Amino acid sequence: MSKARVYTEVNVIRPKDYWDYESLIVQWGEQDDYEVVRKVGRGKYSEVFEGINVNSKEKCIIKILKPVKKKKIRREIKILQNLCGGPNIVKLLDVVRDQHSKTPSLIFEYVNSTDFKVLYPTLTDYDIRYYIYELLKALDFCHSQGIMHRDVKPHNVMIDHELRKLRLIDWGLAEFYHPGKEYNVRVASRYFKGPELLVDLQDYDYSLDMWSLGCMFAGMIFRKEPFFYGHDNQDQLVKIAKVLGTDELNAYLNKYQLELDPQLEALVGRHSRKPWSKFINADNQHLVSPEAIDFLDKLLRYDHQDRLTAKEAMAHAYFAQVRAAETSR
Ligand SMILES: [Cl-]
Ligand SMILES: [Cl-]
Repeated sequence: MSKARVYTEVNVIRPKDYWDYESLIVQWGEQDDYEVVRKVGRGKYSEVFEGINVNSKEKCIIKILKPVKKKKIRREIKILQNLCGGPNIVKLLDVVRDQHSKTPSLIFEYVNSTDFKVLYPTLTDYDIRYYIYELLKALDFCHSQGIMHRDVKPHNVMIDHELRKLRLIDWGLAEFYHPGKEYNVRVASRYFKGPELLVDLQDYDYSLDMWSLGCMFAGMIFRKEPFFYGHDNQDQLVKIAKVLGTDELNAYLNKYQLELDPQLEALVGRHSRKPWSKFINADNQHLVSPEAIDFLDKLLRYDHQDRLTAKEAMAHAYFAQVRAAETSR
């Protein structure tokens, strides 16, 4: 079976209580301590509000969970607790539930974000480098803690642009990496699904997040959102194969002893690899450098084992100036 290149044994060496989220005994706080103020966003599994702690008067984020199995809620809480206070990770403060409806809410430290549909079209070259580097800090940290996010996308990256603060949010799809485990492939969101999810390679690992990051990065530097625009999970692989080419897909399927369903094989067809330079135009040229292309190229590989790790990405020349600005302090 496939195994992670890095952080392979993190959860083998940690005690069972670290990763056994199903056994979690949730310590419920006071539902009355937090009041909603205004709605911030919506999702398939929750609605997110700006709130206030009525005692301290501090602002918070209140995430009200739609009905889901207890095991899934315990998974998100356990992971949030295990990552609490890590770099650029959203910070869980409290867990409460309504005593009549039993609906649970997760309480987070407040983040004053700007929606990516407004922010990304105004991001400069340096800000793309800065924010992707900040996101890589979050991914290297959570991966080092034995956790895959499995839903990296612009909506789950809250950026406070005036403070230049970034938080990786919504850990409701995240899982613990266990070497040798076959995971559910119905994770992430369509446009950011790695080829492993689309070809039924279940023994995937942290590198799934690095594919999703590459999709985000491509969307930013080419001003093409989303970059891989599929209309369903099968079409999503078609859109990928029309860019990366089918030769390396076929090699990938052979290496892992996979074959496409005949219905999917007909859709994928045969395609040459398209050079990244084909996506440059006058409107986005100021964001595309040789270094940006090389970095993107090393993220978007069919073979998850060939993708940069978060640490390798941070070391790429594309971030040279960001690292220097950070080193100076
Ligand atoms: Cl799952
Ligand atoms: Cl990594």
